[PDB]
Amino acid sequence: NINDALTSILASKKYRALCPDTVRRILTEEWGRHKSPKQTVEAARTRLHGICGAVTPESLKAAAAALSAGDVKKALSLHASTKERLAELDTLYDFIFSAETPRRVLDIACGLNPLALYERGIASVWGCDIHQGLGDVITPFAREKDWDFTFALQDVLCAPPAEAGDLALIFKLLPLLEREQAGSAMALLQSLNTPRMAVSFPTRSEANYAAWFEGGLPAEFEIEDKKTIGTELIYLIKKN
Ligand SMILES: Nc1nc2c(ncn2[C@@H]2O[C@H](COP(=O)(O)O)[C@@H](O)[C@H]2O)c(=O)[nH]1
Repeated sequence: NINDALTSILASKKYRALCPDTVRRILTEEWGRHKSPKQTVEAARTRLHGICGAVTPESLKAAAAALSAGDVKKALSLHASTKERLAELDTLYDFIFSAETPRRVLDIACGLNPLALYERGIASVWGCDIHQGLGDVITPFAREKDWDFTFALQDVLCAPPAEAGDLALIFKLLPLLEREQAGSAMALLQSLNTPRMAVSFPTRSEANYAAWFEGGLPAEFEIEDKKTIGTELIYLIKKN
């Protein structure tokens, strides 16, 4: 059964820090599409390889160390997604916070980004992602600096965020969400308990993300702003 497999896969050194829901979700899908030789586990296993960062413990240790030495920048350099948004990082948050600076932010599929949020003087942050290694790095930090930050090992496709806040960050995620389960991308924005959200898509290869996002955004949402910064096309929207 699935629970047996989830248990085996989570035993591996390569996947032990993975959100159990994700492994299960993927196990379940690789089953109905196969009925398998049993080794659905293989399809799932190689599906989980690039389901997360493609994030090695090696980079993780390197981060929590870089971090413990005060070098936040480098810590961020050790995470792929954050590393490329690094150069135009400040321009990016000025764009986002320009109109209203949030007290509580909900960083969806946060990654190491929360660190960048600390250095922005954001008071409260709730971040979720599918790899425990991430929280392992940011929590001791937040603790060591009495910064109100909470990490949830959670897959937004099994359960949406139950938290509330002023802003929600959905950076380069909608595409991966939509590809895993049609219509789930917008469904995520609909269930986010925030009046504002910062969404983004990669500029490089919904061939045209702008045309898709703009074309499929629910009428309850409005686009207050749009701009490209570095490798991201950003959209500031408001939920009503
Ligand atoms: N919470 C959540 N995170 C996900 C899900 N699928 C992928 N991710 C995470 O989302 C991120 C992809 O965004 P990025 O790091 O490029 O900005 C990765 O950190 C990855 O592990 C999901 O279904 N739920």
